[PDB]
Amino acid sequence: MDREEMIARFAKFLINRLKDLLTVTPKRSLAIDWAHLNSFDPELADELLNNPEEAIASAEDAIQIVLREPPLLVEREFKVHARFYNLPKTLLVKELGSEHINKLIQVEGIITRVSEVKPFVEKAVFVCRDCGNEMVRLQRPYENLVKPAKCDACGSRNIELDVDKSRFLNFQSFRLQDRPESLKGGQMPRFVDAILLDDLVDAALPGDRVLVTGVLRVILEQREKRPIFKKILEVNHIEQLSKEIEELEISPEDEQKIRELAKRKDIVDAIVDSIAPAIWGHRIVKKGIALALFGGVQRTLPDGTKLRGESHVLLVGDPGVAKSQLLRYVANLAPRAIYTSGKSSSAAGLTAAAVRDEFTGSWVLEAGVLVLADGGFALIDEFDKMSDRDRSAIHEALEQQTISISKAGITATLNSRTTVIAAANPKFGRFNRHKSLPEQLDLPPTLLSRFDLIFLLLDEPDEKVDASIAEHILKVRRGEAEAVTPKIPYDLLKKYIAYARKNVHPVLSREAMEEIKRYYVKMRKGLRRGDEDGVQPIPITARQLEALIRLSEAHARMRLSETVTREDARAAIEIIEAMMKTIAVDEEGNLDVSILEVGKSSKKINKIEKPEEKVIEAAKQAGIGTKADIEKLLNELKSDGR
Amino acid sequence: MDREEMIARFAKFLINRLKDLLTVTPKRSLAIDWAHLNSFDPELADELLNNPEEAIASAEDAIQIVLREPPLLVEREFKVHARFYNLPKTLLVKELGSEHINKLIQVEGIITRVSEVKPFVEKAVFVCRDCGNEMVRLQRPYENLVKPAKCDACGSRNIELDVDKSRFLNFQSFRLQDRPESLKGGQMPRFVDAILLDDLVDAALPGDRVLVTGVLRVILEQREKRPIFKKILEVNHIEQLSKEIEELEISPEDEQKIRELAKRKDIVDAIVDSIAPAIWGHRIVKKGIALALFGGVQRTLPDGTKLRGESHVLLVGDPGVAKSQLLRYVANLAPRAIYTSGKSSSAAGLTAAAVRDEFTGSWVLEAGVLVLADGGFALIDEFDKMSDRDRSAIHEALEQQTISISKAGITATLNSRTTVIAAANPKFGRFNRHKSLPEQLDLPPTLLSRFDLIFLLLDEPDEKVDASIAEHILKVRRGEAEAVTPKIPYDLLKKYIAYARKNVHPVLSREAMEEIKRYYVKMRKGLRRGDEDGVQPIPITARQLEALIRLSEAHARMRLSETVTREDARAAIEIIEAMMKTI
Ligand SMILES: Nc1ncnc2c1ncn2[C@@H]1O[C@H](COP(=O)(O)OP(=O)(O)O)[C@@H](O)[C@H]1O
Ligand SMILES: Nc1ncnc2c1ncn2[C@@H]1O[C@H](COP(=O)(O)OP(=O)(O)O)[C@@H](O)[C@H]1O
Ligand SMILES: [Mg+2]
Repeated sequence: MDREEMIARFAKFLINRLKDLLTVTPKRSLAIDWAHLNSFDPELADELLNNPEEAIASAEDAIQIVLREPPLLVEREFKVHARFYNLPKTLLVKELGSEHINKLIQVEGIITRVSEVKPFVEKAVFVCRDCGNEMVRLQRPYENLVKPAKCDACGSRNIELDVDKSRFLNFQSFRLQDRPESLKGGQMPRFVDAILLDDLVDAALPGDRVLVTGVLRVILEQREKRPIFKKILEVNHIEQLSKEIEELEISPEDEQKIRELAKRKDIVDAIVDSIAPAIWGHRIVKKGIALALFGGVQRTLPDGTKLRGESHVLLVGDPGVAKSQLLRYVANLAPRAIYTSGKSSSAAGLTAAAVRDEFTGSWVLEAGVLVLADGGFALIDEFDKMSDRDRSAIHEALEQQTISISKAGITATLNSRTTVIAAANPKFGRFNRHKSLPEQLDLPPTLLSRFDLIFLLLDEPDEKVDASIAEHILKVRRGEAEAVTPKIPYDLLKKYIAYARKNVHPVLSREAMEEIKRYYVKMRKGLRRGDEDGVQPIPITARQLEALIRLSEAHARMRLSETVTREDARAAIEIIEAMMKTIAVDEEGNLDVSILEVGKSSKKINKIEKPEEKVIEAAKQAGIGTKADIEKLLNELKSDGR
Repeated sequence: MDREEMIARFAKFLINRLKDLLTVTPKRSLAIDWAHLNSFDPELADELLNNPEEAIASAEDAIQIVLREPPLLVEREFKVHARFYNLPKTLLVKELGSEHINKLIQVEGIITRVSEVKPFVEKAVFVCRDCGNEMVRLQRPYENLVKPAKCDACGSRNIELDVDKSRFLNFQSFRLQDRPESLKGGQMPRFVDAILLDDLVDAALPGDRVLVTGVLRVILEQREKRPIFKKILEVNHIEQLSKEIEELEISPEDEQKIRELAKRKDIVDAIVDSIAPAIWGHRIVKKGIALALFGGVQRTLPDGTKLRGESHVLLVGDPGVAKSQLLRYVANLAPRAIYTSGKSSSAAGLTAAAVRDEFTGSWVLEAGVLVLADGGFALIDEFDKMSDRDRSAIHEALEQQTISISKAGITATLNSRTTVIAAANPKFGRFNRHKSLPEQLDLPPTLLSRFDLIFLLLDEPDEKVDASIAEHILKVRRGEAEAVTPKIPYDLLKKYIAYARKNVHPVLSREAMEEIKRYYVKMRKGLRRGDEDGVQPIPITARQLEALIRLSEAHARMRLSETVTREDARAAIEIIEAMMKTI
């Protein structure tokens, strides 16, 4: 409708926006604002949403005249795509339906899958020797194979493709899903597959918050029915979502009561009691999860490296200790949390992997729970039952917070900046106190060196602790008030965590620096003298020193304090000392578990032990171990071939 | 268009290049300069980028007349290829898009895969059993064998292949990637598949930075999948990258600043402090890494050998000593250094591998970090974790700087001129001083001799160094600048290594040769008798002194000195004597 008139209307609104483009020649696009066009010509901006097919084409040719007419006109009239980044309304992937088809929409979400840089032909010239050479059957990259039945010029059927005169363009297809931060309330990860064109290809990675704004197109992929079978959003402009929309927002009236709650006494005790009030006990585990929620400060050094600011927690224990429930109450309490299980229900269930799509068979990089939850939390239940592919990449995603996959024709790196509050189960049914943790845990020994807090939620029969948990469960089932309700409401506490992780950034103080120093040197020489003439036990490692500073800064952020008070660094010591008992202390002495084992004894005996009817007796009178211990030693040696 | 006019245009410009053609009679491809054609006719030269199919066809056909009509002509119309070794814009691999298909492009980069010689057909004359065998079809090397449905002469379908009259020509396919050293900031390992014709077959090997100038084709037609979405690149001329473009830039003002840093005092200690300022301690270890950065000179002796200048260093330490950190700060600081781990998911994470390609199932030789970083450094953490093929292949890459791989029909000999900065981890938990290193390290004993320096890092529970490293670690996290500001800027010190290795070439002096001959005989002959006869322990030795010559010349190159003075040799003793101290 009035295409020639729209060109004059677009040229009228077109000039400071085209003025800078007139200066920068290599810029192959033009970012146009809809609200700006709405102010100049509201009727013209209304035609953008109504008929986007005739509006984008007429605007491109119009601004071309606004380009050649003034000075600094480029020699070659490069394609000027009209990119309308802003729109009056912002839609949702769940809210998106068949009504917005062929309408200029602006849907927000997160990209989960993405294809390679697949070239596609724009002007499909078919080579017909008989006649009809330069004829073009304009095909879209998502559309199926186009082929004419007969040449209209000469009636010949010798049809073939002329890829020598064909002008090929770039094309990429991604999958836009609901954001797990706020749109997860619907509990439906709906997806709308979209396409990307020149200056849009390779503009966003999977697991990233983007605000795409394009035309909702359709494709008749199936011939079983005349109506469309699948809709594909033809993205006109892509843009990453702003910080305010992709993060939790707090009302100004709540900003006062959040600061008021920080000034309230025993704020640390109130938050601990407010985390999972149904489960009894585990106050050390509750405070450890609280320190993981109020994660430490994440700083970047000018040398290029970036200091870690997350505290991963692992909950190992026997079945029946409500270790899976603890991953539920925090799943809804945390601002950005993706509750999932260790089971590899998908190819990219835990870590992002590459899988061939069902549409064209091309490998697409699908994100995982450790990618969609970037800058948030990911509570992984049953962490001991994982696939071999996921077990190999979590070693890098937990420390470096990056997932570099370079297989299946997809090479890139993601940002796995997530706090993995996981919970694993022992492979022997119940955890034994006479064996180390990796001995009964399916996780690799190197993987345990990544978690800053590893609590042992063991089951121990005691008349005092069992009578309290028995009466507590009865109060929960009876509907008691103070047995289920938290001291701080979940709605306010969810904003309290987001307020601390965004505004309050504590810094180390001289008082806390002396406490962190005195604690680290105190653990040294704790058990090294014990295993002399061999591998001396290292009670604490510099890795754990960085974890101690993260927990000390975590307690200061939980109190909404801009500095690490000496009392805050002391609180992290108690939590570390409590975990010491669980592992690396109060068990096979210090250094227990460590990277693999204490070594104080096991490793020590390994070097002494290092047609075999003579070697079994030789180990007998040697006195290195009893006949039962030296028996089990060679079973593990035969496991590795020794 | 105007193909007849283009032939007259090319023949008009067609001078000195043809003068070279008469000199070398077997010249199947004559090289033509672009600036000579651009100055002759910019409109004619512009037609080469728009449609090179008709441009290169009319260019060779026009000079074919110049091959016959002028005197000294060839007896027949000898096939000549219009080779072009220059273009106005040199594009990049990541910058190359689908908008350059069917256009003459000039893209630079490195090669990682190279196939063998495949005698594919150029024009397959399909013989029909009944009649009509006269028909032909221009078979392409990148495309598979095509098959027409029926014959036009008699309409018969009894078609068969005729390998007698078919002209089979040489064909090779290679994979050209981005630069791993120059474009490390781009972080894009993208590649474009390319084919090599008769003149360019076996031209380069994987790990060779070349500057190809060809036409971006397209393989959109595929029998397996019609929406193949694949674009290939036919190359017209290949040429290795020049040092002006394939290395870091050093301006004359910058070269002055680098010379000014040499006039600055105590840079022999400031360089050690600047390398990885976040991690505390390791004065001798950090100085050893600096000693490896300014590697020794490489001189080809008249006897056929060459003095190795790649001073390999190994950092065997315990977990928690931040060894990996040291491999990170130096990787970005070094001019040519790519970070990689021991375990790798690719085909060749190391020197070389052999596996059939995914396109046609042909065996292609793959490349790794020890060849992509030739002329530089390669830092590999988890060096102890490596496959059986890795352990045997590196020994030739480290010591002899060569990669001899002839399996799977890929006859090739790569040159791995790399200075490796490795860091192994003993399998028996924490490293125990009581038992030796080879008992705790899976590395072969001869591999340890390849590393000139071996630092035994450790984390001792000494409250003295603990309180010092705890106060230092707190300073790094607190944001203190002193902990994260090097004595020499990272960008300035990166140019300091390139200017030192390229220009400064220290030569042996009497003062250094006497100290290197004194310190050798007071220690080698001192413990030569060894103990209890049998296999006597060998401290310093010929190979040790060799490495020791690298250590003395590295100190002179570190301070931008052409003469290795005795104190530069004395500084070499302080580092090598610590090696027997720590080990
Ligand atoms: N401290 C506790 N307070 C209340 N219930 C508990 C507590 N510890 C364990 N339980 C009980 O354990 C049962 C199973 O919990 P669950 O989360 O399935 O543990 P797991 O998954 O390890 O088996 C629940 O019915 C819960 O009531
Ligand atoms: N001299 C030092 N200065 C600062 N940090 C150190 C030092 N030595 C060890 N560290 C600690 O070691 C940790 C990194 O060690 P890492 O390289 O991961 O060892 P590994 O490779 O065996 O796992 C860092 O968190 C750092 O705090
Ligand atoms: Mg490491």
